[PDB]
Order: sequence, then C-alpha cells, then structure tokens
Amino acid sequence: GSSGSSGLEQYVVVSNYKKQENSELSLQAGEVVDVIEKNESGWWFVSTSEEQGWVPATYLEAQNSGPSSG
Repeated sequence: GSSGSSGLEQYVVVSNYKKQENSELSLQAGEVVDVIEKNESGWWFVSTSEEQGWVPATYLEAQNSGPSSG
C-alpha cells in the first residue's frame, strides 16, 4: 500500500441511517466513512466504497481521540 491517501477525515457511524432518496445513504452502525466536506447546517458529505451521499453529523463519531498534530 504505497500510494499515499489523499487525506480525509474518517468518521465511524454510531447508528444505522435509513436512506430516503438517491442522494442519501444507508450507513450501518460501526461502518467507516470518509468526510469530504461539511455544511454549516450540520449535514456532512461522506463517501463510501459503495456510493456517496449526505448524512447528519449526529450519525458520525470522531474515531481519533486527540493525536499530537505537528
């Protein structure tokens, strides 16, 4: 694995979100996603190996605790 990830915040799901539209996604409890962007309203844009969609931050948890940045 010598490619070098682009660098995206990987958040872990806490609840099984229920997709409603084509855009929305149906993440599973424990599943891992990649936060691409963020909305002031609270809706975050994540992307999974299957597909990409928009989900609420409430359904996401910060995997990392607090590493020594820099």
